[PDB]
Amino acid sequence: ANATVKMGSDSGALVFEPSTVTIKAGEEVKWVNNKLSPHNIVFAADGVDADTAAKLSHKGLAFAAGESFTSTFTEPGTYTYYCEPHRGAGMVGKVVVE
Repeated sequence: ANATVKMGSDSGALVFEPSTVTIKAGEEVKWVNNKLSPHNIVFAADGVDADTAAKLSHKGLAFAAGESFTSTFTEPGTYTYYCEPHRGAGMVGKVVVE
């Protein structure tokens, strides 16, 4: 049920809080920009859902504290996402929607 997440943990670590979450089919995740900017949110397209309507873009960007992008999904299963410029540093995660 209706989630939110903060990109850039309160400790200044390049991770989104929560970096793993559980909502059910049709609920959302309304993530915001909070630390060691910039930040990004791109999903992997794990099944048949339009991750391309639940992610920023492999070029979208959150550079100022408080910026945001929102995502809403309904294909029962779990889908992966990450931050392009921080992928290799650990700014990667997995959402669940059922």
